[PDB]
Amino acid sequence: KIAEIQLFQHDLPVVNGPYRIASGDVWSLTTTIVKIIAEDGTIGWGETCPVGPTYAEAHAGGALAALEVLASGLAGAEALPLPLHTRMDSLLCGHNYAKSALDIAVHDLWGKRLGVPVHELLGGALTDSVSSYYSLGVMEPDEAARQALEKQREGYSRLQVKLGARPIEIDIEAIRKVWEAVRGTGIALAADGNRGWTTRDALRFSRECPDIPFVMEQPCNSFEDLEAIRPLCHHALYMDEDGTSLNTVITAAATSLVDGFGMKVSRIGGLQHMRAFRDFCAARNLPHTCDDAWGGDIVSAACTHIASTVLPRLMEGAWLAQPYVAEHYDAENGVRIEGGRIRVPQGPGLGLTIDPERFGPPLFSAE
Amino acid sequence: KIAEIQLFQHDLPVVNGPYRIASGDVWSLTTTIVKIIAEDGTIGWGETCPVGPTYAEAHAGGALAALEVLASGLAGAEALPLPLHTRMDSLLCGHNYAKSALDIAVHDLWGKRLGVPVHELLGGALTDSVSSYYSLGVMEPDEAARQALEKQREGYSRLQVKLGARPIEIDIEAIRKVWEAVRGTGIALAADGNRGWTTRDALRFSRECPDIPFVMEQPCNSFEDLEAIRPLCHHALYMDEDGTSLNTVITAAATSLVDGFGMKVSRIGGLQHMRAFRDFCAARNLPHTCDDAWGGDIVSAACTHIASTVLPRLMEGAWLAQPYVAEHYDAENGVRIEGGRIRVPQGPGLGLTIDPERFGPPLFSAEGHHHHHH
Amino acid sequence: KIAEIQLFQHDLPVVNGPYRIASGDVWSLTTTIVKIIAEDGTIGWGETCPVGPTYAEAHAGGALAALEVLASGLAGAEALPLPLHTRMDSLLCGHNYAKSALDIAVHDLWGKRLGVPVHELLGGALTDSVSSYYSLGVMEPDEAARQALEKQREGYSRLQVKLGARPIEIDIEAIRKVWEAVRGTGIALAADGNRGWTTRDALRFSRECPDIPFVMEQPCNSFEDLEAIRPLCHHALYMDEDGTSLNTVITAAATSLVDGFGMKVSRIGGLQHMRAFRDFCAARNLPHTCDDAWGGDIVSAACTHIASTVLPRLMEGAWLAQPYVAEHYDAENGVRIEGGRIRVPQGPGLGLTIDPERFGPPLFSAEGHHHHHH
Amino acid sequence: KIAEIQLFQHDLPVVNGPYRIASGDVWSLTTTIVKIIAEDGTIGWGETCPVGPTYAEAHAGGALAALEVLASGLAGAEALPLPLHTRMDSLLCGHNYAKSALDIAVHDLWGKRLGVPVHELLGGALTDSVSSYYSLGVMEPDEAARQALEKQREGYSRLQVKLGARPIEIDIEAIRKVWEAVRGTGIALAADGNRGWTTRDALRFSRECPDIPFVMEQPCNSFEDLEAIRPLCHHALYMDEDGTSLNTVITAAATSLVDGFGMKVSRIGGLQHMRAFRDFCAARNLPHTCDDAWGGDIVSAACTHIASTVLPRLMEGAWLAQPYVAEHYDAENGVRIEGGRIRVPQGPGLGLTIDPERFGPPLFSAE
Amino acid sequence: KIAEIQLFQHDLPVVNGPYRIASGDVWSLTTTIVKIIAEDGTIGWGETCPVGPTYAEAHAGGALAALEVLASGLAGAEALPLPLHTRMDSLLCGHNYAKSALDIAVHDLWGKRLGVPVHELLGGALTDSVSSYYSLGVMEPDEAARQALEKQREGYSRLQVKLGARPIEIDIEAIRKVWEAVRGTGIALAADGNRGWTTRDALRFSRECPDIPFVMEQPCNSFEDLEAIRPLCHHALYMDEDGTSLNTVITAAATSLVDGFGMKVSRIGGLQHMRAFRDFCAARNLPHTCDDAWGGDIVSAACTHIASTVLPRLMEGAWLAQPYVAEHYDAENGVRIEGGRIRVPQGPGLGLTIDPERFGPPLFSAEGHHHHHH
Ligand SMILES: [Mg+2]
Ligand SMILES: [Mg+2]
Ligand SMILES: [Mg+2]
Ligand SMILES: [Mg+2]
Ligand SMILES: [Mg+2]
Ligand SMILES: [Mg+2]
Ligand SMILES: [Mg+2]
Ligand SMILES: [Mg+2]
Ligand SMILES: [Mg+2]
Ligand SMILES: [Mg+2]
Repeated sequence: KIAEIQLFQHDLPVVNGPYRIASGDVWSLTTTIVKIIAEDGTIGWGETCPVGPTYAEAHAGGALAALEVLASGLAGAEALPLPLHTRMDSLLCGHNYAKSALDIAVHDLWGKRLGVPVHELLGGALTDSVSSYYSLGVMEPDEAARQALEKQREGYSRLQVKLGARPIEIDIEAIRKVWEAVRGTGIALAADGNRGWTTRDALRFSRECPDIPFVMEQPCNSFEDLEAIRPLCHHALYMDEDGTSLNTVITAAATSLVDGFGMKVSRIGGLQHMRAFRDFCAARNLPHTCDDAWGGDIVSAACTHIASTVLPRLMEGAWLAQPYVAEHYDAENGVRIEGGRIRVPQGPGLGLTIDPERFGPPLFSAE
Repeated sequence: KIAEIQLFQHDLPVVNGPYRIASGDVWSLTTTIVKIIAEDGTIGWGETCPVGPTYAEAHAGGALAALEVLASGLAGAEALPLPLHTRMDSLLCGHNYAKSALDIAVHDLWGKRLGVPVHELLGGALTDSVSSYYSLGVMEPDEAARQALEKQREGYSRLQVKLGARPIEIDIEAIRKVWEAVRGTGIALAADGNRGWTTRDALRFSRECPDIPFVMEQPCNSFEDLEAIRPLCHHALYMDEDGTSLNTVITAAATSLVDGFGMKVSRIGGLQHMRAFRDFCAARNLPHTCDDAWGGDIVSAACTHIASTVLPRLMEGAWLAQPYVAEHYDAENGVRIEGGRIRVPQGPGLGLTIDPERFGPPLFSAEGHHHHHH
Repeated sequence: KIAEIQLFQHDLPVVNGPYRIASGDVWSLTTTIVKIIAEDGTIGWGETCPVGPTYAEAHAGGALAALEVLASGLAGAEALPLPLHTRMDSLLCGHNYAKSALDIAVHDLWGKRLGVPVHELLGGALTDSVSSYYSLGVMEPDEAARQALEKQREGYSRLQVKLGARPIEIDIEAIRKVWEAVRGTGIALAADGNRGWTTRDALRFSRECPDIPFVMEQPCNSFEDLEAIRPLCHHALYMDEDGTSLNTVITAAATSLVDGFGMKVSRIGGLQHMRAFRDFCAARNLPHTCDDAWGGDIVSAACTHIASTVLPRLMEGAWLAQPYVAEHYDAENGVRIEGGRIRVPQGPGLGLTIDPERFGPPLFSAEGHHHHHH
Repeated sequence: KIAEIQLFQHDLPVVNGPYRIASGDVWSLTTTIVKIIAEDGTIGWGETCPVGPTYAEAHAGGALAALEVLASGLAGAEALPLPLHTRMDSLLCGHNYAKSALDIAVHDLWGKRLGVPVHELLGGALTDSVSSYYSLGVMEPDEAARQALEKQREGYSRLQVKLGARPIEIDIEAIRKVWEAVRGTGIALAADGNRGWTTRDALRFSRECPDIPFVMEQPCNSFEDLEAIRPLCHHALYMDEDGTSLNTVITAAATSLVDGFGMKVSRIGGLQHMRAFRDFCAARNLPHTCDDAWGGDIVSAACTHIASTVLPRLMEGAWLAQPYVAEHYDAENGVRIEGGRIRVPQGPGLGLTIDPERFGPPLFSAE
Repeated sequence: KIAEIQLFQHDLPVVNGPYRIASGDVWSLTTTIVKIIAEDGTIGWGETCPVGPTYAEAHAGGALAALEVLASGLAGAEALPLPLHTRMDSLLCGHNYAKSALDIAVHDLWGKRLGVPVHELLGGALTDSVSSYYSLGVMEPDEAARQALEKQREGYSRLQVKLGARPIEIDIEAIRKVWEAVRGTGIALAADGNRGWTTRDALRFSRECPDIPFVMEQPCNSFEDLEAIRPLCHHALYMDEDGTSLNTVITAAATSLVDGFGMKVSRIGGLQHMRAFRDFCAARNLPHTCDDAWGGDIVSAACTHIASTVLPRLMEGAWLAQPYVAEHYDAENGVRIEGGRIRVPQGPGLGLTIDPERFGPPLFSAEGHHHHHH
C-alpha cells in the first residue's frame, strides 16, 4: 500500500537550445517528479514534463496542481496499476499527463517489490536494445540536411524533421534537401507538421513529393483535418497530438485514418494505458513510436521499458530528451542513447537508483 | 491596455447540499476570480468555478495554475476579445475554463470603458428577461416527481432531470414519474445521463418511452457513443460534456449528430467563443442553453448577457448556480432567478459593482513583466 | 525458461446432460490439459475444451494436434506472455484456442515464480468476488420461465436464454415467458441466438418485443449479418462467436457495431489477449463477459482471475462450466459458483494445486528439441 | 454410398528448396491423402497440403485430425457434393482445408461412376489446356530478375513475385528489376506481399511505381487493411489469404474492394465451393487464379479441372506445386506443366490411376 | 453435340381465371417450348412462359424471336451448361428468359445421357419432397382471409398475398384480415407489392403493422426505392422483380439490402445461374423461393429439381403454375402440388416423357448452319 507521496520540480535547461517546434519553441523545461513511498519504506519514482505550455493541453504548473489533488487522495491505495487508476479516476477527471507520473512510480515500486524489471511487468521484453529516432527542431533547410546526414552517420534508424510556422515552400525545400542528403542510406524519414499546416498546404506537401518516402506526422491541427486529407494524400499519415486517449486511438485505428502513431506515455496516461496501446497496434499491424513529451532519467526509463516489449518491425523508435538534458538523475545508470540506440535496463523496477534527496525537499507531501 | 491582473479564490458552500451528479456529487465549491485593472484604474471581473474535479477535465487548482500562466503574459495587452484570445493562445494551449475567466473580465472592462452593457458588445439583447431551467439532481423517482411539479409551479419553462450512477430501470421509473406529474403543463423536459450510460442502456431508455417527450442530454460517455445511438434513437439528442470547442461543435452540427446543446461558457472558452457558438446554432436552427459549471454573480451575469442575445425560441434556458449560492458578490445588482426567469442587467459592463477587496487579498498578481505570489 | 511441456486429455461428462445449443448439443467433453515445467521444477497448468466440434472452428483433436506443434517448438522459451506469443505465432498461424492453453499455463508459472495471483499479473483485482450469469439451454418456453425464476432466486445477476434451431415464434414465446417470470427482480437478460437466426427473424425478434429489455447476443451467422440488422434493431446487440481476434473486436467496437461482447478466453487466444480486450472495452465503455467454451478448474480459475480485473459495472458475468462438471481437479481450491457469484482465488498463480499425475500419463511431451508420442 | 474412408500422409521434399515466403519459408511439406471407397469397391482420391504451419490457419496435423472426425461420421453418406457437405458440416464447424480433400475424392468417385471427367461435372470445360503462372519465392532482386526472364522464355503467361519480411526498399528494387527484365514481352505481373506489409509500405509500393503494371496481391495482413489502402492505391488489388469463405468473397466482390483473387481450393472448402466462386467471379467480371496451397497429382488434377471451366480472359493461371515435387503419384498421367501451360485431363474423374497401396497402409480408416 | 433444335408455342388457359396481378392481370398464356435433339436421337425439353407482356421485360413473342437467334447459332455446340452459356452469350446479349429454356433442355439432355436426375447434376438433392407456397391474387380483403385459411388447411407452409393497384389502406386491411385468419397456425406470410407501391406507401405499410410478421416482397418499383425504404422499415425486405442477374443479386446480398429473394429461373437465365444463386444464398444465409413466371410440366420439373437442392430452412417454397394449368404434358410423371408440397422427380433428366409431337409441328427449326421457318 502507498504510505506517502512527495512531489518535486526540477529545471532542465535545453542543451544547445532552443529546441524549435511549430507549436512553440522551448529554452528550458520544468519537470515534475513524484516519489511514492510504500508502507515498507521502499520507493518508486515517476516523472512528467510537458514540452512547454503550448505544445499540448498540459503545462508544468498544471502537472503540479493535478498531482496535488491526486496525491491528497492516494494514501492507502494498492500500488498496482488497475487499483491505482481506479483511485486516480475517482479523484480527478482527465489530466492524463499528471496521472502518468504516478503510474510510472507504481510500476517502479511494483518491479522493486517483485525483483523484476518493469519490462517484465509489461509482458516481457522482446529485445535488450531498442532503436531511437532523432528529432530535428525547425531550422534552416541547409542546416537540417547537414544534421540529417550527421545523425544517420551516428547510427539513428529514423529521422523526424520538424516543420511549420513558416511558408510551406520552405518546408518542402527542407524535406527535399534532407532526402537528398540521406537517400540510399535506408534511414526512415518522418515529416512532422506539429499541427502547423492547413489542409491546403498538407495536400501540396504530399502532391509535390511522391518519390520522397516520408510519413506525414500530425500535419494538421485536428482529427477532422486528418480525416479531410486522408483520402487525398498518397503518403502515409501518422497521428501524434490528436491521440489523447485510448478511446480516440481506437476511433483512428478502427477507421484506418492513420498508418501509425507518434505516441507519448504522458498523453495516454501512463504505462498501464501505453501497454494497451501497444497491444492495439500489434493487433492492427500499425507502427508506432514509444516516446514522451520530455524528461530526464525517469521518463527515459519508462519509454525504454515499454519500447523493449514492442515487435521491432512495428517499433519506429523511442525518442528521448536525454541528448538535450545536461545531468542524469542517476549518473551511473541513467539511460542514454549510444550509436542511435538504447540499452534496455535489466535491474528491478525502472533500473534507477536515485538519492531520495536528489531534488531537494518536497514541494508537497501527502500522508 | 491591461496594467495589472489579480487572482483570488473564494469558497461557495452549497445551500442545502449536496448537489448530486452521476459523474460526482458536490458539497462545496472553490471559485477562482480574476480582476483586470486597466492603465486608467477601471476594473473588470471574471470568474470560473468547476463543479468539483470529476465533472469535467477541470478543477479549482487547475484554474489557478493556468491563470497564473495567462496572467503572467498579459500585462500590456489590449482589453479587446480578439487581441486577448490571440495572446492567451500564444501563452497556453487549451484550458478553456481558465481562459474564460479572463475573457469575461475583458468584456466587463470593455463595456465599462464604452459605457454599455456586455449584451450590447455581444451584438445587442433581443429581450429584457430570459428563461431558465431547473436541474433536478439524481434522487428517488418520487422525490423527483414532487420537485418537478413544484418547480413547474414556480414558473420554470424547462426541467432537466439528472440521471445515472444506478440501474437504468430506476432512471426510466424517474422520468416516467416526472412526466406523469408535469404532463399537460407544457414544461419542456430534458433527461441528462451525465455521460453515465452505456449505449446498451441509452437505447433502452429511448425505446421504452416513445410517448415521453424528453430530449436525451449527453446520455453516453463519448462523441463516438453519441454517433452509435443517434441512428437508433427516435428521441432528440443533445450534446453537453463533449462540446469542448467550437471545432467539435461544428463537427456535431454539420453532421446533424445532435438536435441541440447544453453549453457552458467556461468549457467553450469565454464569451467571445460563446457568441460564435450562438451564431452557429442560429444558422443551424439548433436550440441550446447558456450555462456555466458553477459560480457567483460574475458567472451568472456573463451567462445572462449572452442568453439575452439568443432568439427566445432557440434559448432552452440559462441555468444559474445562484439558488445554491449563499451570498451575492454585489448585493444590489447580482442576478437572481425570479419566477423561473432572469432579468437582464442594464448597467455598463456586466452590470456589477463589487468591492475591490470583496475576496480578500490576492493569491497572485501580475503587473508588467513581473508577477508576485502573495 | 520452459524445460518440458506435457499434454493430456481428460473426459468431462455433462452433469445432468445434454447441454443444448442451437449450433449443436453436447453430452460429454474432452478437455486438453497442458503442463509446463520450468528448468527449476515448478509447474504451470493450462486447459482448453471446445464444446464439441460444431460450436466453433475448434475441436478436441484439433487442440491436441495444434498443441503438439506448439509444444515441439517451445522448450527454452521464456515463460512470459509476450515472448511466449511471439514464439507461438512463429510456429503456427491462428489456432487461438490451442494457444490459449499454453498462455494460461505460462501465467500460472509466472505467478508461482513471483509469488502472486494471476490477477496481480493482469494489473490487479478490483474486487474479491465476481458476478456470474446462468445460461439456459434451448428448452420449452415454460421450462425456461421456471428455471429462469429459480436461477434468479439463487442470486444470479444475469440470465442468458439460448434460442434457435426452431421457429422464431417459439423463441419469442420463450423470451416473453421468461421476462414475465423475472420482470421486477432487476435481473439482466440476454437472448442468445447462437448464430442461428436469419436477418429476417432477427428483425422480427426485436420488432415484436420493444418493452422486453434483452440484449441480442450473436443473433445471426456472420459479421455482415450483424451489420445488416444493427441499423434496424432498437435492442442492444452483442457480438460473441464473431469475436475471433482482437483485430475483429477493434473493427466492431470502433464502428459501434455492437454494445458489448460475449468473450471467450480460448477464442481470443489466452489471458494476454483477454487483458488487451478488457482494456479496449474499458476505453469504449462496452460491457462484456469473461467466459470460456468449457473446462474444469484450470479454465475456471483463468476466467475468474481476468474477471476480477474488470470494472464491475462493465463485467456482465463470468460464466463457468463448473456446475456441469462432476469433478474438481483441485478439491480444496477449485472455483465454485456460490449464490450466483464466484470468490476470486488469492494463492500464487491460478491458485490451484493439482497432482502432477491427476490426468494420467502424458499423451505427448517435449523437452529441448525432442518430442515423444507416448 | 460411401463404404470406407482411409487416410494417409506423405512427404513432399521441395525440389531445390527452400521455397521462401514472407509468412514463412518451406523445406518439405506433409500432404494428407484421402481415399474414399464406395459400396461397389470403386475409389476416389483427395488431397490437402498446407504450405507449412504459418502460411494460413491450417497445418498437416490439423488436416489429419479434422479428417479423422469427418471420416468417422461419413459412412453411408451419398457420394454427391451437396449431401457430402451437408454431412461434413453436421460433424465439424469450419476446417475448409480438411473438408476440401473429401470433396475432391467425391468428385473423383462421381466422375468415375458416370464415366466423365471432373470438368464435365463442374459444368463443362471451355478449353483443353490452361495457362499457369510461376511464383518466385522471396529472393535477391537480381536473382528474381534473372528467373523472371527465364520463366517468361519457358512460356508462362504470368509471373508472381513473392515479397516482404525485409525492408520495402528491397521489395521495390525487386519489382523494378523484374519489370526491367520482362517489359515488352507482355507477361502479366503480380506482386505478392503475403500479408507482410504495413499500410505505410503498401502505399509507398504503389505510389513509387505507377508505370509498372503489377497487381498487388494481399499486400497487407487483414481485410481491414485492404480496405484502408484501396482508395489510396491506383494499382489493382487482389485478395488471397483473406478469402477464407464464399461469404467473405461476396463481401469483397460486392463492395468492389478488390479487382481479382488468388483463390485456393482448400481454403474455400473444395470444388463444390470453388465452382460457386468461379460463377461469382464470372458474374462480376473479376479475374482469379485456380490454385491450392501445395500438393501432388491429386491437388494438381483438381485445380486443372476447375481451371478448364473458367473463361480464359478471367483465368489468371493455375499455379501448381508440381515443379517442386520430385515424384508423381501416377507416373504416366500425373499433371505437369509444359511450356508454362497445363493439358486438361480427359479420362473419367480426376484422370488419375493411383495404386491403392501407393502411400502404404492407412494411418486411419473408418468403416 | 446438339444436332437439331425445334421451337413450339402452346396455349395455356388459366383454370378459373383470371389471375390478378398489380403489374397486370392474366387470362391465358402462350408458352414457348424448346426441343434439343442430340446427334444420337435423344431429346431434351425446355420451356419459358412470361405472365403476359407487362409483368416483366419479357413476352411470348420475344421469347420466340430470341430463341430463333439462339437456336440458329447452337447446332454443333456441346450440350453442357458452361459451353452452352458461353455460346448463347456470344449470339445474344441478355434475354435471360429465352436463354433459360435452352438451359433447361440441355440439363434434361445431359441427365438423360448420364442416366441421372437433374437434381444430381445440380449437386444432389437434399430431400425427396419440397415445400411450396400459395399466391393469393389481388382480391377483396375478406375473400383473401377466407382463401388464406383454406390454403393453410391444405398444407401450404407459406402464403404470398398479392397487393396493390389500389389504395394502400385496402392493402393494409387485406394483410390484417389475412393475419387474423391464420395467426397461430405457424404459416409464413409474404406481402407482395408487385413493384406497385410508392416509398410513401411502403413506409406506411410497415409502420402500421409491427406485430404482423410479413416479409415485404418487392414493394417498390426500383432497386433505388428498396434502398430508400430499407433503413426505415423494421420488417424484412425481399427482392423479386429487381433480381435480373447474378450480378445484381450480388450487389443486393453483399450490401444487405434484402433479407431474402423471390427468384425465377427464367429471370436469372436458367438452372446454371439458379445453382450459382442458390450457393450465394447458402453462403449468406438468405432464404429464397425457387419459382418461375409460369409454365407447364417442363418449367415445374426444372423448379422442383433446383428446389430439392436447397437447405429446407432457406427454401421458402417452389411456387408452380400447375394448379392453374389445365393439362399435363406428361400425364404420368408431371409434377403436382399435393398437400402444399411437391414430390421430387427421380427419373433421368427432368423425369418427363413427352411425345415429340405433343405441341404440334415446329414453328422453327435449326439443324447445322441452316434454319427453317415452318
Ligand atoms: Mg510529433
Ligand atoms: Mg436596451
Ligand atoms: Mg448536462
Ligand atoms: Mg488483494
Ligand atoms: Mg425505428
Ligand atoms: Mg453466446
Ligand atoms: Mg490519386
Ligand atoms: Mg498469394
Ligand atoms: Mg436419391
Ligand atoms: Mg413477387
